[PDB]
Amino acid sequence: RRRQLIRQLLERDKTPLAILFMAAVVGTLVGLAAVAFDKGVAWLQNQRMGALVHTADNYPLLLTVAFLCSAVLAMFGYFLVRKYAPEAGGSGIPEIEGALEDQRPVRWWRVLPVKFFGGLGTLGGGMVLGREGPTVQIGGNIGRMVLDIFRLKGDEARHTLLATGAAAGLAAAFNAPLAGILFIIEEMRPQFRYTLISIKAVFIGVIMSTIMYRIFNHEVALIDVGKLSDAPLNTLWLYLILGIIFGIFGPIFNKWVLGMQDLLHRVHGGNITKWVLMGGAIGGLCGLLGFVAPATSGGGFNLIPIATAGNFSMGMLVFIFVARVITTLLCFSSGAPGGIFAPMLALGTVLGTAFGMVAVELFPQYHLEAGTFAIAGMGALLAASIRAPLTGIILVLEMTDNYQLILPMIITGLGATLLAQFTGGKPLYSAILARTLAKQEAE
Amino acid sequence: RRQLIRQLLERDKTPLAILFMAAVVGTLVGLAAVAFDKGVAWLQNQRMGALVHTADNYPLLLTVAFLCSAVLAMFGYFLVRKYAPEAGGSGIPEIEGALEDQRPVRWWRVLPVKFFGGLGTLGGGMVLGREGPTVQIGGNIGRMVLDIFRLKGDEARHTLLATGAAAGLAAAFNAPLAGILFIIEEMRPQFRYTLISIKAVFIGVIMSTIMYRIFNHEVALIDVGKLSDAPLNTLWLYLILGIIFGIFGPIFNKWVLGMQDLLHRVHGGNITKWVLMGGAIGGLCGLLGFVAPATSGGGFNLIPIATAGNFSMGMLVFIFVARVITTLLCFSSGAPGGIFAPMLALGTVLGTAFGMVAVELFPQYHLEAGTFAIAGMGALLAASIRAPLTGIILVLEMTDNYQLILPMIITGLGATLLAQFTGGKPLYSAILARTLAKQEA
Repeated sequence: RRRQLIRQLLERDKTPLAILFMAAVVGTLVGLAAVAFDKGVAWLQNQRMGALVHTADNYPLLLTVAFLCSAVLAMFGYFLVRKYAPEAGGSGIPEIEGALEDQRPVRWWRVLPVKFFGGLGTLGGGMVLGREGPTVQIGGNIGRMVLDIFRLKGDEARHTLLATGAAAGLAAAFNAPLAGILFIIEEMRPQFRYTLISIKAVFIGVIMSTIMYRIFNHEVALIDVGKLSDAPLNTLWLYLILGIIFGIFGPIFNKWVLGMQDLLHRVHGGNITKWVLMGGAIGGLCGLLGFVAPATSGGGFNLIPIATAGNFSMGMLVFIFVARVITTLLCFSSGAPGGIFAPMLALGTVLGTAFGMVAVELFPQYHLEAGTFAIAGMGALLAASIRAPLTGIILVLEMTDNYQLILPMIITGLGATLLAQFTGGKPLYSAILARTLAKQEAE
Repeated sequence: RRQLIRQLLERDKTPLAILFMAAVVGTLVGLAAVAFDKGVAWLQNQRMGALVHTADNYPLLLTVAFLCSAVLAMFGYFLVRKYAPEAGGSGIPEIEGALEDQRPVRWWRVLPVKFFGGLGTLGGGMVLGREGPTVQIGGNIGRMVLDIFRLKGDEARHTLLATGAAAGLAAAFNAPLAGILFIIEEMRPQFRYTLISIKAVFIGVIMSTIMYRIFNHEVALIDVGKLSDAPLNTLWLYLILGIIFGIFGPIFNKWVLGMQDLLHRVHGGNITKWVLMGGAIGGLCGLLGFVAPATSGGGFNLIPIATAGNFSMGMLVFIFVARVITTLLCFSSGAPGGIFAPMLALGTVLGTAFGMVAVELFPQYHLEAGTFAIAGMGALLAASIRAPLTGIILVLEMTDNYQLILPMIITGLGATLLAQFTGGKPLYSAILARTLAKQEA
């Protein structure tokens, strides 16, 4: 096979011009789509805010229209999914992951409006879910859409355009282009065999998508954390210890989301009415908690700078962590459309800060800043539960811009993945696609 | 399908034996990289002090400059030709071949040959990079412990050989991310499936970097400061720059390939004609490394100076031309040493050139030429080696100007696109092919 290789080597990186151009098209659309979605969620959270002021005196009445507004919006989200596109519930990343293995269908004519408006409700209602869930699955379907429209033929085009769509979706959700491309080549793409996903083309989509986001969302970062302090060599062992903590909690959190999928499935049994009602109950709880304790509900991007800056007490940190574990599980294991990335960044930050605080008092000779352990533990739950550390690290790096902490971020993130494996944990996205694939045969 | 459902549930369960050994490989590749780095620095230092010993007789001083680097070069070419011919040139294509199981990893030979052979060419101040030695060494270090502990399996052989190459790039630039990204974008078997545990490559890259940090902290290879931001209406200039790199990339690619040929006629394959030609080239660098140091050496020294715009346009053009010459002469001669570093310097200079023109044509954009230098810095890496995602993350890790990520990506991709469309080829893959085809003919 030496003679095949010599031929192959000389023919390396010559992606078909038709694929490159369409990748630029997919990226732009996924970009505009993600911006539109982001503008929609913001508007709804804003109306709900304005409604609570309309009745800002009668506290029991105000606690109600908080609930109902998010309850109604939640129900509308669960319903759009159950009735028109059941595959558009939950994260959406496992579904696009399956579509790359050619084992799941990309029904773009249905999921595009279902996910966009269904997620618009769950997110707009202030449930503990992330934007990447919608944007990635939408992005993947946008990729499939132009494939069918322009009738491009081949596995390369199908696999590529479906990949650049998912990548341009994650990148436009975080303003993180590198994390988007890195997600495709570490987690998304077919993991157990070869594939023809042109990386150069995945880039072009991610660029155009990011450029679209930059045109409509510039000047205001999702997470501003400032330039933190550096990390001395003799302080590194503290980050490994932190990673080991995430490493044994990761798999545990993984079981809970899986098990809570089951327990919540008994409440409705599969019935479209019991489910939608259960959704509004959960959704209504979040919009309520999003007024009496806003750190326990919502995406989580708001309490990240606050936690890093050490403006929370240890009592508040413990409270927020427990309360968010609950509302994260309740929201993601319910089947509502929405990703789990963003609330796992928040969970990781809080826990990291908690470790950072104890680290500060036990070791004043290290001159520690608890905000360094928050950034280190920020993409750690992504590492111990999702088991894609290289993506989670570059994601955090792209959002916090604290490169002088790259070693603690890596050391913690890897201690997470090591202990997640060694304690019998499984990739949450892959352990879901298997649960979905195996039930498609169980029945 | 039921196979997939089985595979999914068994995803990321890298054997603990492979993980532990990866930590060992990285540590060794780390220390080895550190020691190599300390060696090269020492020799460049001695030559410096010897020029002071005779800092009056200008003709005499121009000589002991030549000779010191000339002799050191000769010792380098000889160590390669006599004991490990595969340890000449970059060394990256060689490890790349090893991953395809199409080249042998003779670690018992290459380790001392490359370490000391590179110690001469680099220490002589030739236009070569540290990653050549460190990556190839790192791969063989990885192969070494595989053999020593007698680990069995393709996974172990493929992984340990990869973590070693990654941990060698990482310990050469203090760039852990670019190290891991290099394996999964360029190094690993590109046309079929493989069993390279990414988690294990990480562990090696960490421990290697940690070793580098223990002996080289507080002083960055490239300090450039925090540059200005890049407005949205300024992005088209970066695509234009990438287009320029995109057409020069393939051209430079032909020249390095062609100069390999022409320099092979001078010695014909003879070990003596070669080594003597080596000291001629190597002696030129140590000479040029005194009368115009910007035209010789790795290049990391003129990078901050160029970005800060402390060069004139006249000097910039000179430096670019004079470095195209001394880069080809050094890498196409077969001397041990990587071509990454001198391509970063080539990309920086061309970028600053484009930046300066941009500044005067567009005062309404309020431009800083140092932004185009950082954009163009990993552009030659993109248009010639054709690994843009690694080149971008490499520059990012070394310059720490993340607020320029869009220009860096737009330029880097405008390089790879035009490199393809103008019939260019991956220089590292266009070499492994040249080497594999002379093997079956």
